[PDB]
Amino acid sequence: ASVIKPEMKIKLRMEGAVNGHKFVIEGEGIGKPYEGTQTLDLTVEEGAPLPFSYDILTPAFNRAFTKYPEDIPDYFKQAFPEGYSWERSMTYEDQGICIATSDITMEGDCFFYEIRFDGTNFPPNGPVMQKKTLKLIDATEKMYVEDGVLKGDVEMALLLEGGGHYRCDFKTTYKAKKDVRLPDAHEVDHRTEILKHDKDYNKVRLYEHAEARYS
Repeated sequence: ASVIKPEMKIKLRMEGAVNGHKFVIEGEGIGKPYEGTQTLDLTVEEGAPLPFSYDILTPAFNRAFTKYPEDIPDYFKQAFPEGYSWERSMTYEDQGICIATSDITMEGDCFFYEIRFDGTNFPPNGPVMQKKTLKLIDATEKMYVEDGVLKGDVEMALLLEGGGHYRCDFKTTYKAKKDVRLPDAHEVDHRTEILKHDKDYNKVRLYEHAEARYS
């Protein structure tokens, strides 16, 4: 949508709690919506230092930053300037669970996210609470229309120290704030990388590259 410029700024605030630990993280960044790329600088403002793996947070920190082919309707870019929200359930293989939501709006050349993140039931000696995850493994999200909105299903894994995979299934519901042309079922490939961080991850620079396709 012509309101989506080739370069868009980002500002965000996340409030949440994981296994009883409350925290607030804010972020500023910039990305290229039509290239599917974005970089965020994230700062823990309350609850530092986080006692849990930062990798459970990174997909919560905007599918407007997805390269969409012209023959797949772009649910996310169509939704602006009004915007959209998303709601996400995440279930980890050791029964840790998370619920995250985001309300995404836009003013001028900047997106604004209001993010909520809640997680619980992580085993206190498991890889999340012991910060034993290395990264998110590249994953594919299956997008499909249901109940008049776009949904995405993901079976992905975090890489653990020692090479094990730590599996998480999540399901996201994406809700445009106005009617848009709904796409047929498709896929979004994600690559997610923490580019840099300070010692306690109070400061994190986070990158994503995402592209939509069929098959």
